[PDB]
Amino acid sequence: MLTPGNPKWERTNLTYRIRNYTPQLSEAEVERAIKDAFELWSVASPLIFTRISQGEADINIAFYQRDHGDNSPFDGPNGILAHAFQPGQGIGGDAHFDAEETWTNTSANYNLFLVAAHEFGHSLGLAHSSDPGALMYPNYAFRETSNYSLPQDDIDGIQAIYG
Ligand SMILES: [Ca+2]
Ligand SMILES: [Ca+2]
Ligand SMILES: [Zn+2]
Ligand SMILES: [Zn+2]
Repeated sequence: MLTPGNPKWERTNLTYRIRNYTPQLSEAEVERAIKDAFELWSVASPLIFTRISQGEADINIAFYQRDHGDNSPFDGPNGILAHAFQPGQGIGGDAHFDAEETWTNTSANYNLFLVAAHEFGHSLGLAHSSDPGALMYPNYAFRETSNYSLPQDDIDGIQAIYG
């Protein structure tokens, strides 16, 4: 499902920056979750993601609580977990995570890798899917992560935008 107006990135080598972290995972564990979330999309498209440690990146990633400057506030534990902006300059592409969640790398609610993988779909121009097996389904569901691969519906979706 592709977003109304089909916003898409014009370049396929995009940068990202992790602006801050969550105390419930090590910094390394957050960096891995994020790296692997991008790689899912990279191996199904021509997109190549490059991390930068400082300065201005295409996709900023941050953990924030409640009001955090973009007029879409987070809501405390549970409920909304994260959100992401469609491709564009500035805030476009960026992905925010609710700092008040329990973030994990386990089956326990909420696996950061899974949530980030979903948000980056939005960052790249995908909408929600109605397929309950799709990563882009609106509601979180745990799936095994140790050798995770994009569900077929999400491959279909990114290929429709980027080939
Ligand atoms: Ca951006
Ligand atoms: Ca929340
Ligand atoms: Zn936000
Ligand atoms: Zn979503």
